[PDB]
Amino acid sequence: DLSSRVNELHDLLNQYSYEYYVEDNPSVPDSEYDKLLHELIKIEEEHPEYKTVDSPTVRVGGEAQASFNKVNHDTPMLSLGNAFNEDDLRKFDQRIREQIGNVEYMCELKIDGLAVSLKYVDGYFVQGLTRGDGTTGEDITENLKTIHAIPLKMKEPLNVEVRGEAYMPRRSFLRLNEEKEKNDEQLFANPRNAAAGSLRQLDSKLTAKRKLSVFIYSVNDFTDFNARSQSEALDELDKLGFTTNKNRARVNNIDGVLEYIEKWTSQRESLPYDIDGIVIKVNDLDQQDEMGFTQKSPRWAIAYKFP
Repeated sequence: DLSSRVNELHDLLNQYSYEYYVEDNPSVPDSEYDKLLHELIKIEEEHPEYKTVDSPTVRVGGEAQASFNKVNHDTPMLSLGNAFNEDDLRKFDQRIREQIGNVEYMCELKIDGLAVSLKYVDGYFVQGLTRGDGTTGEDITENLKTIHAIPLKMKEPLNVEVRGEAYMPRRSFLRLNEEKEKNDEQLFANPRNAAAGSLRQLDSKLTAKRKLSVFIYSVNDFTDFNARSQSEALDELDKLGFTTNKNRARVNNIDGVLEYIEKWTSQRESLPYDIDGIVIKVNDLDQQDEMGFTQKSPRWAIAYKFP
């Protein structure tokens, strides 16, 4: 045998899933996607030799449970300093400009979700961890596999650990809380709590019924990337098959940063997801190196927090 129909079904399902979940521009209706997926599930039931580690059927969840084992990240995740106003951002920019000159900033939305590390070996998704304390997180790989915005296989066979924010889109949170109201159940307080509850299921089939997504914001190691900057690294992640947040911007200076924060204070309610802040980074990777660290935090990144 059935190799021709199985390979055709993988190609069509992977294309349509990407178009819908990553591009929000489906070329087919859900009835067509659902029909093709059921056909592939039926082939794999009756002919299990066609099951693959990266099959589209992985998204529906299965029998293996996430272990929730304590596992160290290959590289500890960053702990960022905070900013609460325009003055903190001017101070951040002053200490950079006093040390390394006038630099470019990358600005991005800080997604109100669950921070995750996603490890790829030979281009295949093999391990997904919660942030935990930044060094050690919980193994939730089986549940994370159900999120369509996470690629099961990258376009190049790299060994990398990407960092992202898993979240529930706001309209899916609101619709879920309506259901909970109707079964006399306790509502989730916010999308973040709903996404946390979804990823803590013992059964990945339960996680799969919840509508989750991700945005990838960084990688542990840039050795296999041609990116010379944070903004080029996110463009490269796009080419490699990840889901990144399109609202990132390169700005020349502190005025550009303040304008970006000003824009998104007014525009954040219109977004289909919750944001808790904005992350500003020195864009150039070598300049990030030149800036170095405090005892705990990068001197080249700051998280602006909304009031």
